[PDB]
Amino acid sequence: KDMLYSAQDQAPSVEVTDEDTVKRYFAKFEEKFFQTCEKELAKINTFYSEKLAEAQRRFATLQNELQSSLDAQKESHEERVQHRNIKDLKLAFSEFYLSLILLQNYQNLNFTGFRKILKKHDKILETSRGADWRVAHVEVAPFYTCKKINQLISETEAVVTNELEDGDRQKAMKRLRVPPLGAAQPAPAWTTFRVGLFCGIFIVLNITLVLAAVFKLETDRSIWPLIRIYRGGFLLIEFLFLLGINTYGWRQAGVNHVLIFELNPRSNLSHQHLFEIAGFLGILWCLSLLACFFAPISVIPTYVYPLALYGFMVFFLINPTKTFYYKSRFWLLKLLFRVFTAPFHKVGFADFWLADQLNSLSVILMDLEYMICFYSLELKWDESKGLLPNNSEESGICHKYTYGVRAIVQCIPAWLRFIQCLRRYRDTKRAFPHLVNAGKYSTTFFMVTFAALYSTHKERGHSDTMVFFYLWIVFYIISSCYTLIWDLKMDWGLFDKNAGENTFLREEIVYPQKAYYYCAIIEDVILRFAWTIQISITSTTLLPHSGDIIATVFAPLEVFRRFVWNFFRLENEHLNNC
Amino acid sequence: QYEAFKDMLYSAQDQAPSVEVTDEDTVKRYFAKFEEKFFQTCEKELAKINTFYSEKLAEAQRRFATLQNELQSSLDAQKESHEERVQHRNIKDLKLAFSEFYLSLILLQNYQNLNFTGFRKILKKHDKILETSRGADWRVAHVEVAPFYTCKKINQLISETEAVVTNELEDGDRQKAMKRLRVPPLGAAQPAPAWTTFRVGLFCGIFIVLNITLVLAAVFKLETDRSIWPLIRIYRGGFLLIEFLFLLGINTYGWRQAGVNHVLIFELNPRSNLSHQHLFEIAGFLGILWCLSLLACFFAPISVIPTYVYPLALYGFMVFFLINPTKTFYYKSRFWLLKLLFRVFTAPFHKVGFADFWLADQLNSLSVILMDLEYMICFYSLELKWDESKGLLPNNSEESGICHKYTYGVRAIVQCIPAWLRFIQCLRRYRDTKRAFPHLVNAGKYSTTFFMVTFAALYSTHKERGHSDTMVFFYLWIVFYIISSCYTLIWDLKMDWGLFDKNAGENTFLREEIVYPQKAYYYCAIIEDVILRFAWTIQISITSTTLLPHSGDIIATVFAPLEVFRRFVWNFFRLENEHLNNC
Repeated sequence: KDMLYSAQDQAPSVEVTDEDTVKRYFAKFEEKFFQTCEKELAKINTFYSEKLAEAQRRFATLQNELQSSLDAQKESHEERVQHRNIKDLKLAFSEFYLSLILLQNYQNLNFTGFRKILKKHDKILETSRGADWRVAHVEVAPFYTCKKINQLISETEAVVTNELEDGDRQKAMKRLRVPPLGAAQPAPAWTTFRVGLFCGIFIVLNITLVLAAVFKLETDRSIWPLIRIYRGGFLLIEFLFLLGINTYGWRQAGVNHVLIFELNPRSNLSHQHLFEIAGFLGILWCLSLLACFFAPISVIPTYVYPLALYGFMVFFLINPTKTFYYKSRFWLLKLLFRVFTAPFHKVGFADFWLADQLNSLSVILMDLEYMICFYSLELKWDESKGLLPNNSEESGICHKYTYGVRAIVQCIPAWLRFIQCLRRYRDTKRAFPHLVNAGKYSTTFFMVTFAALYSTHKERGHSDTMVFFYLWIVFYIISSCYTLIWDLKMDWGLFDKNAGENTFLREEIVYPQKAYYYCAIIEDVILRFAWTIQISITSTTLLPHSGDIIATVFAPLEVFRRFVWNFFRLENEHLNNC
Repeated sequence: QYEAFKDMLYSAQDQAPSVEVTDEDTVKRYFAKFEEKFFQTCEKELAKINTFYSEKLAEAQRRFATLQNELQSSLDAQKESHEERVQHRNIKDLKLAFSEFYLSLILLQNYQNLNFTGFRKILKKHDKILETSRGADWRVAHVEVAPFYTCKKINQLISETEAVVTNELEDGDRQKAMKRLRVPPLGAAQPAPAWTTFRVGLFCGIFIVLNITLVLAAVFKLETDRSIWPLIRIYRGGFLLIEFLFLLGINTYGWRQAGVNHVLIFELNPRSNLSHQHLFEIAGFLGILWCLSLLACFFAPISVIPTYVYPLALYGFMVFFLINPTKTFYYKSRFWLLKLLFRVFTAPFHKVGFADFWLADQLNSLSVILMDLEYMICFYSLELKWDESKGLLPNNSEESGICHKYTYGVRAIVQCIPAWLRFIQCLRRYRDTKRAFPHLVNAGKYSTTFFMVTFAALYSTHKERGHSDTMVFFYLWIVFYIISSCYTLIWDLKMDWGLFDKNAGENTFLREEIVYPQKAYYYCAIIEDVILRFAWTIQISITSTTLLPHSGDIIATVFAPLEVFRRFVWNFFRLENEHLNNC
């Protein structure tokens, strides 16, 4: 290690003084190596002596206890008491044996490391004194060679088994099977192989798809409904990948999230499996999309391909068997059932988190509405007309705002969150947080309803159309600026008035670099105000087909904002509470 | 004894009726019979246990005596850098033997303990059933006093031998002794980091998608106007090459499955080897490079450098990767392969090792690559005019056949390079050993290929001229085919795999001892070898059933990924037999 790199890179000057200086330097290096080896040997000997003394004391105590138990036996409440005493003595003996074995293993590992270091130094520096000294003194240590302690412990355990357990040798051996200790939690290699395979298939399919789209696909076709349908799956796969990154970060951070999540000591999930399912969903989505554009199979109508996709994903969750990781799917199903009712059931952090994530996941809620509209009152199912090359407003009455069919679905997550907030107020009997969150979420109601009001009144040309707009924009900030002040003060718990050596941040954190925290703050600030671009473009000339294109670009970003929000929210409550 | 006790208990339960079902006299007679049977079973179990313990003690004593004799021989050899390598091999073999003896002793002790525990449990169950107290006395008299469990001197002797080996030989190197005498060694990979397997999966997926998109593009997008066939001629070898690597990967997996020592026979560093996933990912890398090159040649998107850049660029990247002087991309293995090639081609000078002739045989079934290289050299150098675009030339021109005929006969010499090198190597081996029983016959077998190719070319060059007496030459050619083929089969069977041995025994059509789990593998491998080695014969069948001109050329390509298949299977048991003897 150090000898190969540092000593070789030292490169002392060949001609710096008389040869006496070079000889003295070589002698000093040899003496320093010898002194370091002697210090290591002395430390190893002291540790071995301490471990031997502790083991001897523990063995004496255990032998006294075993002799007393054997004398009492040789000479029912008494029988139960004796059994409990024997079990406790066996547990204490096992613990002492484990401690002594750990000490001996540590001493042996230290000796082996010292020998390896001495050998490496001798080989790199081309010296033979250190290796000879290690072989003569360190290598011949009787403490490591002496294994009679293990034999004595085995004899004591066998005597206890014979006198007390009456010949139960197999049970004693199984209970006291301790020698090559060591364990870990490595992920299966097959899982890694599968995730890499799916990642590669996804990458190659994505590039070939985009190449075909830019070259082979032509403009005159109608694309808007197609992307309108597929953005749902795109957001789903992005969200799955993003949660996988979340859970990997949490695991690497060492936050004991499992305790607050009261989950089974398996977490029911591992980031590799989330990456796997994300890759699988991406493969299905891309294959379906490419099939839709190409339509290779004869003259099959293209308005049937996406359906299976949607079916498939629900088909992945509604499998009644005990395959496809039957422990997480049932968990998510039962939690989602608990959420969508709300007042009837009690309050849980998982329900809160799921509602919070579904709040941002707006598009994946009215995308189904668009799908059902298009396939209900805009399709040609009875006949066989599967191209739809033209566009109009009447055919597409639902991609607009018009009725509340959009406002209600938009506010469904908002209504949920409002209701759990009120339930938390009722069962908690706490005023400030619930009462401020009620308005913090009802401002979304006000915003969306005022926007719908403008949308429906503009079609007629009423004067007050130019009045409500004034409210809408300000009704924007009353939401946005408010949400932000909720996000740092309590959600992330920043901007502490009792700031310390750190500026605008809590005095204690878990992540290494505070500049990451500052960048997270600035990116949250930038991302939350994304709707300004909408009015900026709709305060000038109206580009054709500019409506939904604004939604498309913001769609990944809205979910992307959720990423930074999870990390701090989980840790802020964790660190503040304890 | 546990199975007999369980069967006796089940029989007693079946013969046991309800309390009021049977009379008292019948119950008493059945109980007396059961007690006598239990006594007889206990006595027989004690006798069998004593016999088994005596046999185990005798086997342990024999193993200890063999280990002591081996240690004495090693000490005598040491008392009285090739010598260093021999000493290292002897030390490794002695360490392996000592570890095997210690593991066998531990397994015998564990088996004796398990047998005693099972006998005690059976006695307790019998006592519970029949309500008798003699079971405890029998267990005390037999289970506790078992000689195999009581004899722990094997462990002490093994420890003393290990300490003596560490002191006298290793000069106090206790770490090496502990590593060599450790219970676990081979088996669990050791698991590589997930990045390696992730790269393997990424590359294999990219390969599969490029393959499928390439075949779809070829079947659909291609326009049938140009003879694509010459193109295959300049790619086939690369294909074979990449396929070759893939197979060897699985090969090493087999080596890690049966547990046979293969790193030692290669004198490679025991602490550093090339795990299969690295070979797999190199295979994926070269395969995806080949696929993209083929696709680019197939579509030709950029019309400035039409066709000349693709194969040359592929092979240039190949050679640049192979001899990369940087300290990455598994540099150690690449320099090792370069040194091996240097040693094998410098055959008459340096000593012949295992890897030398292994890879000589490897290249023997790789000569298609050599033919491809000479053909592409001929095309690019002799008749091709560089100042051209694409190369869309109808085959109506008389200019063809310049590199298609044999002319000087260069095809035979490049074909027979492996034969000549193997001939020289085996003759040198004879010169080194002064024994000709297993060597000059190998020389003649390999020299048969000389007559093969020479007479094939002779009939080819005399076919167009007529000379109806050339049918004698045809008969000669086919009879050399027959003799070469049969000699190759008899060598591969009797010698290379040791099967068809006159000492067969109950293992019909096999040797006395095997390692690989199943025998069906051996049989199917035998039938596979015998079928595939006669591949050329199928070729002639086609010319006896078809009269289409230039038919044979297209036939060759399907035969190409077949000699790689025969060696892939042949390579497996080749190591197994060489495990026993030494070269």
